[PDB]
Amino acid sequence: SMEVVGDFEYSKRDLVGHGAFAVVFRGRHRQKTDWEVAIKSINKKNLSKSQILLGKEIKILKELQHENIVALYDVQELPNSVFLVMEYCNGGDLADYLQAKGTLSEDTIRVFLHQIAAAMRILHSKGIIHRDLKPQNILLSYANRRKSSVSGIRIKIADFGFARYLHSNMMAADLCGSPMYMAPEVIMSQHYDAKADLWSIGTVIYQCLVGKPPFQANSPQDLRMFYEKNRSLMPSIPRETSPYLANLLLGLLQRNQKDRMDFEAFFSHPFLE
Amino acid sequence: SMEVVGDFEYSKRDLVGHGAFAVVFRGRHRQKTDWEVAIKSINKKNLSKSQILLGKEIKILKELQHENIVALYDVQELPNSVFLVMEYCNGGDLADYLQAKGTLSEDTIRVFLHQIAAAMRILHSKGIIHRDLKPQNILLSYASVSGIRIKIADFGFARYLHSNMMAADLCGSPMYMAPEVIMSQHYDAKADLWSIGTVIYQCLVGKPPFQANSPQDLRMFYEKNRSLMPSIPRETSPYLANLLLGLLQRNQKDRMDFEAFFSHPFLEQ
Ligand SMILES: CN1CCc2cc(Nc3ncc(C4CC4)c(NCCCNC(=O)C4CCC4)n3)ccc2C1
Ligand SMILES: CN1CCc2cc(Nc3ncc(C4CC4)c(NCCCNC(=O)C4CCC4)n3)ccc2C1
Ligand code: NA
Repeated sequence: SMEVVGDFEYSKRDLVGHGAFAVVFRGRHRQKTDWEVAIKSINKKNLSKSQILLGKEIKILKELQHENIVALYDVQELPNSVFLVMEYCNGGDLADYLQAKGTLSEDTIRVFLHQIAAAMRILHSKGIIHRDLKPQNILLSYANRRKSSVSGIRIKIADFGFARYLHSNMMAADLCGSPMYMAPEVIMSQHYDAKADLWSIGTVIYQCLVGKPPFQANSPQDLRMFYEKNRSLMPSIPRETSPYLANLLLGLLQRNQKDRMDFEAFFSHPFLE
Repeated sequence: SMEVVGDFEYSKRDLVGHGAFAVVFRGRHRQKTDWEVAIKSINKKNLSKSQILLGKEIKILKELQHENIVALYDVQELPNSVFLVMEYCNGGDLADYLQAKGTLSEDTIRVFLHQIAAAMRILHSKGIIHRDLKPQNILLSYASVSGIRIKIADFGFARYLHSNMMAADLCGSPMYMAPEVIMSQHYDAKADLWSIGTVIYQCLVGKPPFQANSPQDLRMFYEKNRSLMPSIPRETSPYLANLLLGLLQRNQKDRMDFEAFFSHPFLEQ
């Protein structure tokens, strides 16, 4: 028995991901049954009862068409739910890949990072920050399942439910009428978390190289305590790390935004050249 | 004649406010026609096509029961729309009051500000920042200053300070999130204190402390000037001057705290 979602369907057995307000299944087109898709169901009702915002995943994915970002094929709205029918990544996530491979060569890291960079370029041009990049939403796709070496891997960024537009506060002000009462830091907020994704990518590269994240703690509150109590974070970089990768990690893993590497510097960095 | 919304109704002619994706009408209960309500329609379809986020006005107003925050009586959800049926403020907004009065005495400012502070106290307890406080959404309900109750409205731009931190907790891995995302609670935490600063200033002086041609011009101004001195009349009392200077600090870190605001000697008088 299959659940039908417009022109698509899925089995409840083929769960590939979940979060607090969403589940994602492998499915397929009902007629072209070789066309595999990912079907995400978002619980709008539960979300409406929570402090966590609904977000703009549909608009953001609709606006992006890029080979390193999951495509959106269709949307079905219900009163309490919304379904997004998206590109299926047949290789799973980067966490699964690390589980199998342990740590990756620098050359593999470079190949992946080039694709991540290409995605970050389109996000940057559109003023979109993802804000939740991690191994679990950096996905692997094999266009030909026979060519399953590193060169056969295409990387695709997914799960944009936490993503935001940098210009949204300035757009709100334009629409509100008089902005003369709004706090300066609200008017100027574009310039605060603009480099959040660069830190994340830092932590992911680190984990690829070393086999754990650069900074671990018991719980989320404990890690928050750590970042708060240590204002100059030094990542522990293995001494055998190449000069350029060491340099790239040090520039990405700056606790303070203002010290962190710029996007133009990231995209130009010699590790990537 | 009348649009029906559950147990209530309104005429499209009785508009009392509007914004980018919302309109508000004066309405009434269909049986108890002397019970006036404010009925808001939010265009969710248009909103979905914009960069501007669906907020949490329903949740916030549902969860609050406080005399200085507009009550929510009902919600009617449609595919493209939602109606909120809320408390009606028969006095209009603070801007309308300033239109009649010109400027307010310090004593009147203090009476209003006590009530605004009481609203800000409950928002602060719950980790809510309104982010768009202004004379147009600080409302008056009459049943003189002693008769006047202040109510805060329009929470469509409001945010929960802890929501990023809560997302991280519900991840299980907050491990890849940027420090400034994890700790963003400490960034716009005092947005409402600035806003209240500008409102008090306008009450006292009769204009906002800082005017620009356009929103982008005001953004340019705040960017270009790293400190900002409001022009305070010399006859302003020492405590009110102090309150204004401490609220109208361009930089969050220098701005007066909530505890200092709620305990401020201007209010203790
Ligand atoms: C054990 N491994 C877990 C990850 C995974 C993902 C996939 N293929 C996949 N393809 C596409 C997508 C969606 C974005 C378009 C996808 N989504 C699940 C993984 C990414 N996380 C999320 O989407 C969040 C879960 C609530 C949103 N997953 C295939 C196998 C496996 C198995
Ligand atoms: C010139 N006029 C100014 C506005 C006004 C409001 C009211 N009484 C009133 N009572 C309650 C409410 C709140 C619960 C919905 C209300 N709302 C309009 C004023 C506040 N702005 C908004 O709510 C935004 C407009 C898009 C949301 N307005 C009465 C007369 C007048 C006179
Ligand atoms: Na309530």
